[PDB]
Amino acid sequence: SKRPEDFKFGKILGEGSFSTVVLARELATSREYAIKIVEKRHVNKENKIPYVQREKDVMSRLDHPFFVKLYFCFQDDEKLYFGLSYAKNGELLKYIRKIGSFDETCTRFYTAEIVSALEYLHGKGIIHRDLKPENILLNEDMHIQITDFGTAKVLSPESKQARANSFVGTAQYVSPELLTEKSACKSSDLWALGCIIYQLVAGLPPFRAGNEGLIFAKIIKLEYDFPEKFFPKARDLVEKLLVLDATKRLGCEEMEGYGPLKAHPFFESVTWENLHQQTPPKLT
Ligand SMILES: Nc1ncnc2c1ncn2[C@@H]1O[C@H](COP(=O)(O)OP(=O)(O)OP(=O)(O)O)[C@@H](O)[C@H]1O
Repeated sequence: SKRPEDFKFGKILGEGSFSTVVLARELATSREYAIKIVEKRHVNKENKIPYVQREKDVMSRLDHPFFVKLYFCFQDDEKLYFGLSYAKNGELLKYIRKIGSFDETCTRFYTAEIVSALEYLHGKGIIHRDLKPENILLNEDMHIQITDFGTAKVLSPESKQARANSFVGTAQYVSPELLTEKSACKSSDLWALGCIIYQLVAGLPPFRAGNEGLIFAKIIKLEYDFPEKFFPKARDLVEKLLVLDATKRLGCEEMEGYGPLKAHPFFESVTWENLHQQTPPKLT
């Protein structure tokens, strides 16, 4: 229903091999959107149509403050256009790099937002499979906006599906079960969460190397260490997430879900109910 001429495009916000995200203003309303533009020729010439379809279908299911929102879709002869919420403050990763690591209050706040987001996503039967700081954006108010759903999976409720078979992810955050059993589950995202918490505190993710195979070897052996100063209750939480057996990670269905995870001592001072309306702590 909307058309390209309905917008004025400004700066490019990001580029992929077959997508470009542009900041746009809608003329009839003056609203700002990040519009993801997919060139049909390239996605066709690379057989990536399924990735585009997956991102659309998954995002259309999401209606929660901690996720990028898909507002509209349209196309023309050359391009698909997806109108998304604009996360003005960019990637969480940028802040980890700039400040080196997060203090305890900021680690707690942003970890709690990620946990709240995963609770919602997993409650909808969706696995992200590529959770990482690059994919956790920050809005103008400094709340999280999780993105990148082309490699997410909607588990079928009709078959009570628990495992997903596509090999997707990012080496530093990929779960041991995907490497060894060749499938992922919702608890695979809790493994990524453990890696992210570790990275917020220590400044680097826990399994790291200059070659992906080396990372895989350490993941499957649970070969990592904590720096000498690491907030102790955060270390305990990481140790309860970075567990090789995906049925034994705090937050997973076999461990009775998000209640016990939200009850962890690292979160004692968190008020879970209105996180998105709280003022985030300043990052410095
Ligand atoms: N909703 C948004 N608000 C602000 N910036 C965004 C938004 N969505 C994406 N970007 C920026 O655009 C860039 C590309 O995102 P896009 O979804 O086009 O591809 P990608 O998934 O990052 O690339 P690839 O598919 O190759 O992994 C990212 O660097 C991201 O920071």
